[PDB]
Amino acid sequence: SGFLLRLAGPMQSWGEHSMFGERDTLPYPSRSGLIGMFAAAQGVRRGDPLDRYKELKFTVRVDRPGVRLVDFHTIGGGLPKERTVPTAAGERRDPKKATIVTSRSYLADAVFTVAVTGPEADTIADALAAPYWQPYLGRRAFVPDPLLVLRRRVADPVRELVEAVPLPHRRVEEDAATVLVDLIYETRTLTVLNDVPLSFDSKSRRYSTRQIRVVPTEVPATLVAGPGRDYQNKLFTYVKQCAE
RNA sequence: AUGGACCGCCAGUGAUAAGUGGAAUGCCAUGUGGGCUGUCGAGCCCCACGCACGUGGGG
Repeated sequence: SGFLLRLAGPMQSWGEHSMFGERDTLPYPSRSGLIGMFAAAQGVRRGDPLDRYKELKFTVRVDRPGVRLVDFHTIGGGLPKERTVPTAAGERRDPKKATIVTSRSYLADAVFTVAVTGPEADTIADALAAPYWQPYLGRRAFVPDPLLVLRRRVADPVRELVEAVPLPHRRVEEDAATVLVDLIYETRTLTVLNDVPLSFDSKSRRYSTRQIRVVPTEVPATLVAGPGRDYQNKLFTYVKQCAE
């Protein structure tokens, strides 16, 4: 069981440890984010129990790391002296000091191939194919890849990440095989981070620590696509035999 | 419905005033394009007259 989401598109930003103006993202997706996306695809309002999404497994193969960019983001500026974002007491600020400036970072031009393995994976897949809310990647303004769900049904999808999945073009030496690609499994762990989601309600966001271990694996060089227009093509023909 | 949902960095601006590329210069000295030559029967149809050899009219 399981399916292979294809995390790609113009921009991605999985945030963490940022409860102020300055927002930051991780160099790889976080289960809280994509579990929020499945939850958004199944129609569970914030505050509902998320126990159903427990018992899931997410190994993610990073195709390209992508470069980090900072997004400057001012909110409430230029508006007249009687329209901004109120204060808790209700007394607005002076228009010269009214707007609030947040500089939210984001990860750009990267593509990940996650491998979901869970008991509810089939309904999750069928929910992503038709959701009850626009599914996004990190934040609402980021639009996901069209091929959000690369392969809908595969037994042992991890083996599919280790072999027979298209990769974007990169420098490959002559008649060289064994090109390394990093994938994260969850001793010899890399880091601990607040990912497991316990509650999404806006009144009390509650998360917990989760282990992460990045293993650099080797893949045969027969997956690297060509210079341009070849990668998207090869992945289309790859998603073509999904019916078969 | 994802440390996310809502969300503008942004309202003003001459790059400006001045300027010869200029004075000098044979592309030249040499060449057959040549031998050879008479311009003297399948066509598609109609009609008319016919000595069944043909003759003329309209397409």
